[PDB]
Amino acid sequence: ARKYFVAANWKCNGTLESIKSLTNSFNNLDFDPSKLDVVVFPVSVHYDHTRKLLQSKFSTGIQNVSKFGNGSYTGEVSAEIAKDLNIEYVIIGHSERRKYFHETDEDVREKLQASLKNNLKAVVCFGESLEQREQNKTIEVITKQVKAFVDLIDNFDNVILVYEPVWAIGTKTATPEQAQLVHKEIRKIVKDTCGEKQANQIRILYGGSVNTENCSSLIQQEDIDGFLVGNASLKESFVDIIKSAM
Amino acid sequence: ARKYFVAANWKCNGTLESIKSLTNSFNNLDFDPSKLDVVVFPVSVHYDHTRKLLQSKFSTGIQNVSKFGNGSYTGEVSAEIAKDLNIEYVIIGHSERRKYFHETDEDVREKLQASLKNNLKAVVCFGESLEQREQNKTIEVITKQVKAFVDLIDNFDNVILVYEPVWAITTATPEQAQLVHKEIRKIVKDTCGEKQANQIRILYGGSVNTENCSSLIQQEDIDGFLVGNASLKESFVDIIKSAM
Repeated sequence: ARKYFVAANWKCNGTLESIKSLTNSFNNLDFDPSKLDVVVFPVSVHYDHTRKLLQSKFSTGIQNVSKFGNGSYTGEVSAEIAKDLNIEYVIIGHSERRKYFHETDEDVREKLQASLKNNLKAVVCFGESLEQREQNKTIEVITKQVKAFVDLIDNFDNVILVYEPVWAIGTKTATPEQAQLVHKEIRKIVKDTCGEKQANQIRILYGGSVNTENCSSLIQQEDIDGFLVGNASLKESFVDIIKSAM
Repeated sequence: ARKYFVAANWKCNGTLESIKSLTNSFNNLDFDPSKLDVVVFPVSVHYDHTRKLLQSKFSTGIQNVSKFGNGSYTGEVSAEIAKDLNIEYVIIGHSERRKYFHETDEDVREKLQASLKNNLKAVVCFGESLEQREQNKTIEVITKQVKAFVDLIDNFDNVILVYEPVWAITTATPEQAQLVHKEIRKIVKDTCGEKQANQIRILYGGSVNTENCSSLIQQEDIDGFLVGNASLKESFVDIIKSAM
């Protein structure tokens, strides 16, 4: 049914040289992009270098997008600009942006609306805190977070959800069964808010700590459709993680 | 004599095509980079395109930089990364970032620090609100904003100040701007020394266009500008000329 989706969030890391080396390793993997989505999210200033280096079987995107259009928004990258550059994907709502940059559910909603308007595909992150989990609020928190934006989705292939177990960020970690349980609940939320067919198509990624050791166990879960990978994505062995989804 | 510095803040504007024509027009202007600094600040994803297209007489920079180093800061660009790419300049503390993204004085201080640590050159922005101006607090506010970071400056060619009359963003007269600029230079002198204060460029960051640019730059203490909408136009070259 669902096409699996493996994403590398490089976060704020890299040099021109490190990228050349890593993309080179990545290019050695022969996968079929018609069957699997594999997306790399470099730093904005690294995007051109990275895109040029990566073979086109690899999709590419950026780690954040403006909630505003073009105009007087110094330091921001608009969805129109991304579209002009053929930047395919954007990450929205990463826990780090919510933490450091005070991004809200409202910002996430705006960014999503902007991205969709400009025919961008969106990878939208959410998840609950340790305290929220301790107080048994996980479902309540996620439901609010999803409902913040979910009504905007028209094409359920073009928005991809990520569950971040923010409570884990260390410490840690969710068992694969524990993630699966959350992913199943997220899909129910989509089903009841959007519709069953829609909930059945949408990809839901695990956004916790993923590595060569746990990826197979994670992808095997019924409602886990892929991953947004952090530190492990900075390593040549990331290809092994992609392989788990092949 | 201070070397004049004219900057294009493209803000969140451009396409590959528009930049291609705009840079070509700019390239037609014959100027000597040893006599003035002309810096272009494209959107981040436009940096390589712009840098390639612009001839070397033009300097380039980015519109913001992280206060954090490399690491788990999704969506940020580190000073280290900018250094690796030989991105020469960064803008810090622009009023838009203060307004929309809640950037503080402390943020500005940390951003400057990261930049200097990484041998980037910094164009640092500040200025008072309408309420602050109406309340006759302009000096108190400016002194506070400047003293937030000014002590960090280790080379007075490499950090450039910009006064943004945010109050007027809905202008300042050139005479009004000149008085603020002089006041800024006096704060720098008070904190950094006289020779240092004489050396540092202080730019006007209010609305600049081909009409008003000469009137501003000819003021004793206004050393150039950080230019907005006008910098998106082929006639931006006429603004540069006011500094030539």
